[PDB]
Amino acid sequence: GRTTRDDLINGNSASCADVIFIYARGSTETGNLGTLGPSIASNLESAFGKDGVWIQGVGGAYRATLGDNALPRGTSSAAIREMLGLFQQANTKCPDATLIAGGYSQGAALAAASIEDLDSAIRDKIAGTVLFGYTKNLQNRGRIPNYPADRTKVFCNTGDLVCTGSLIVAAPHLAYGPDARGPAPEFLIEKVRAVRG
Repeated sequence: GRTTRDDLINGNSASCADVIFIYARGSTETGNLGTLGPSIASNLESAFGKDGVWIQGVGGAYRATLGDNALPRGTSSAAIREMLGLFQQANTKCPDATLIAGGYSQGAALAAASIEDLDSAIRDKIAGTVLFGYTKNLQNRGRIPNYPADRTKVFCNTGDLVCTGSLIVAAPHLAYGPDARGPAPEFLIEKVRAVRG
């Protein structure tokens, strides 16, 4: 439900959760989780328990500006610094936690760029990443640079024009709710369990 979550920033250091989820919303979306993030979060909480997972939206300098989709990596340098900084804070504050990540639309571009640029030692702790309406899907050949295919799950609907090289929004781009409630959190949980047991 809640469209702003700062569980990593707020969370008591000596009480770190075993799993930390960092999620970037789409352009012009509310809070730091937007439309899809809270659905993924509630499903992660069902699986791990409320105290078993920390939900952290990408807020701060990530303004989710529509025009920033036109920048080279589909988001701004300031946004990338913000999301990089949250991965870094997760790994610093909670070194034993398994990380998971996601993003929608610009937030998918942001997740991909941040993961590309992240220290490999920290990137290895990201067990899985889900991307919805990935604006750099065609350009990046369905991948996140420097990150394995088996840890990536891309949800790109037929007729979602952002997945085939443009920035036009059509109805399929607004139809990721079912994925966010089901297959996306399921994938993330499977990836976490494959590493933690």
